Amino acid sequence: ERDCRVSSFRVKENFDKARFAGTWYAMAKKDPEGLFLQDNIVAEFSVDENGQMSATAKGRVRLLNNWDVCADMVGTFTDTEDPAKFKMKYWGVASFLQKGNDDHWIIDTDYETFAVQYSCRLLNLDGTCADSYSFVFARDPSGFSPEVQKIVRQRQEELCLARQYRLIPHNGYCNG
Repeated sequence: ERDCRVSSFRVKENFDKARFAGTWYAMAKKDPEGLFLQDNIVAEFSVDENGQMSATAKGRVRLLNNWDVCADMVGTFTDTEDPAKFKMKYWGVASFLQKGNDDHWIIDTDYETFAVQYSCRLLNLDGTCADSYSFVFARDPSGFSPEVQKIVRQRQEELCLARQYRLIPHNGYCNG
């Protein structure tokens, strides 16, 4: 019944870039193929005078060679016809870190407690997502109330990603 085509997923109505600014702690994540960013992920979003949103993030990355490293990442966002859907250009301070461009959609947020983000990197021929990623963020590192958890589970189902997220630990690895 419920549809899994990317094009039918709802996004945050009248998304407010200025109210979304600030620190966000990743509480859970659904990984894409060839995952990057393992844990200890914290993002800081900013909006300039002209309305251009940007963000920085820190997180542990397991190098293919088994070294663990703390990645310092940067992303700039371009607005689209949908205030909640952006195109994100990203790179790291260290040249060996992943660089690219991915869609960045704000599925839902209350601005003060939680946010649900989603990106589909590759579309299947049917319109469904063949490779996606999603982060659940919180304003407080302690988490969300049960009432918010209820809303998050629902959005997760709506993205056809129910049961596919893992909890993200924070142990100060990248200084936290």
